[PDB]
Amino acid sequence: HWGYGKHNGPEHWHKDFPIAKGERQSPVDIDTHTAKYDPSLKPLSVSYDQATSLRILNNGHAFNVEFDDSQDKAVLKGGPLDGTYRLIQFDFHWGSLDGQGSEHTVDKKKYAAELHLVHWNTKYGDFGKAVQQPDGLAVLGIFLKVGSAKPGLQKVVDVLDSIKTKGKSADFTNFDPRGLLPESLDYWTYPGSLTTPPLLECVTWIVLKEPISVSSEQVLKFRKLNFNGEGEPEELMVDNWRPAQPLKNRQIKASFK
Ligand SMILES: [Zn+2]
Repeated sequence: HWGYGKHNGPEHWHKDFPIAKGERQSPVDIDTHTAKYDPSLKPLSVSYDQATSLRILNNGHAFNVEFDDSQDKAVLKGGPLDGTYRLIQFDFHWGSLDGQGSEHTVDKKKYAAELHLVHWNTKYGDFGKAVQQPDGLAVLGIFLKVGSAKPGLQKVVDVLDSIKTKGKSADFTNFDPRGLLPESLDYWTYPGSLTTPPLLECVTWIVLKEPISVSSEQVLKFRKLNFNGEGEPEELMVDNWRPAQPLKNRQIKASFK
């Protein structure tokens, strides 16, 4: 099955998922000089006050924090979006070394990691119907750099010891994802895909310009997770990023002058 190694990683994925070589694949390099300010962008609204997390899972690729999305709670709207999109999960991608780890890049610069807050368009009723639609998802992407600690990340870091291997999961309630957001909501936006198989082309990407800082100790704990399941040879969970894909016929729009 797919992964991030030599024989099953991103260069192989097109075999089982031919959309890998599609017209609106993610991530991409954000050329900041080529991105155009768009004054028609409405203000971005991130309303996470009533977010309710359910659990955290190691899926053998990364860890997912999954939210109860049964009520109208944790909504992203505005900016490039029409209508309302509801938070269902967040996930990270990171490196073996601080010099790499992010999926999107900014003028070719790789950040130490990247966080994705995944939301579905409530016009489509649930996540599974939404991913069948070209406007079904909005992913808020946030870069992480190594420096000062992020206090609001520490609850995630501490729970990782309990989900070390593939297939392990834990309850994970009352996690507030507002504690993972930088000060500025300045962003770039473009139409793209999920960055893991099945690579579906359903996503409006909204990538924040301002990174959050996390400490070296916090990201070292991410690197202690395992790809393998319990009782197979230990392969550390690192470098679970897909590299930048061709931009094709797309334009990246900036929300800021
Ligand atoms: Zn992701």
